[PDB]
Amino acid sequence: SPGIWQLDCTHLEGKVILVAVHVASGYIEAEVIPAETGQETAYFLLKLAGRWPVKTVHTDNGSNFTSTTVKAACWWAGIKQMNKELKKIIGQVRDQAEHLKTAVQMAVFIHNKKRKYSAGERIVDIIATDI
Amino acid sequence: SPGIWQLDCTHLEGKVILVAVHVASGYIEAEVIPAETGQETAYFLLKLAGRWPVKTVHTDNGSNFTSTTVKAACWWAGIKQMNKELKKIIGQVRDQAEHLKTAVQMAVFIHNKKRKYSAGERIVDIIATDI
Ligand SMILES: Cc1ccc(C2CC2)c(-c2ccc3c(c2)CCCO3)c1[C@H](OC(C)(C)C)C(=O)O
Ligand SMILES: Cc1ccc(C2CC2)c(-c2ccc3c(c2)CCCO3)c1[C@H](OC(C)(C)C)C(=O)O
Ligand SMILES: [Mg+2]
Ligand SMILES: [Mg+2]
Repeated sequence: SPGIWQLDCTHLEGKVILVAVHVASGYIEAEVIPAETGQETAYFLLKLAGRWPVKTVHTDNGSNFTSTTVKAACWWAGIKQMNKELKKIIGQVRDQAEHLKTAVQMAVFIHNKKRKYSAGERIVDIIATDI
Repeated sequence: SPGIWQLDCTHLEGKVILVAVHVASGYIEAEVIPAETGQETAYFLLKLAGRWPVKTVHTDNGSNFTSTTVKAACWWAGIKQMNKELKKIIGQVRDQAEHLKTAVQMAVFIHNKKRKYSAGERIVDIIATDI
């Protein structure tokens, strides 16, 4: 279903990478955050929900979503309730950039543009077809 | 044309808001940054280019794009070279959030979802039709 996203954090070089996957397409958005806090998750959810029609979010660590701030973001935005493949690409490009966050965005770019159509093409088509 | 984006910064409460507009659709993405630096622009461009097929970027301040770092981001990602309407929405929601960045993302959400189809629906349809 086109409104379903998966959200998890993974750890690399002492930092935290927030990873959202549009399950139907494999399309990813990621951000490096200082550490795993409800406030960072909430803010990320608000950002994500303004870009895509986010209906439901799943996670592999349900305690991620217990904070008052996360609950508020989901309430306002109308939301109801690959780490290895992305880490692979990050490793392939890591030497080309100083900052981990730079390498993360290169890896998201490479993943979303890779033809199996690409994840970036699939999400756009899935969402348009739903309209 | 579906690959064209506009990128500018605007100022509010002593902070800097980076605003990207998909010109064909009116769809917006925004981020609050500390101040206007080439590095922040470069990083934003890398993020944007992994989400959408960004072909060309325009700006109203051409000196925005002179830094070595911006040029590198455009090179790697294959890129070649409303402030009032968004400030209006930010003012309408500003009291509901502590942080300006939170109010900015609420305003992006409201803008992209507003039916004139919405900007969010238009960009997804324009991009899918181009495929
Ligand atoms: C810190 C820094 C300094 C200089 C550059 C470019 C040669 C000028 C880049 C950079 C700029 C763009 C770029 C890549 C690297 C690698 C390929 C993708 O595009 C970065 C970069 O940090 C940001 C925050 C992005 C400026 C990094 O972490 O090394
Ligand atoms: C700093 C802070 C504290 C508490 C909350 C929620 C009641 C718990 C929110 C919040 C959380 C979600 C939310 C809105 C506000 C307003 C409507 C949209 O959704 C924020 C918030 O900061 C972030 C970084 C987002 C946590 C802010 O700037 O006030
Ligand atoms: Mg997690
Ligand atoms: Mg500007």
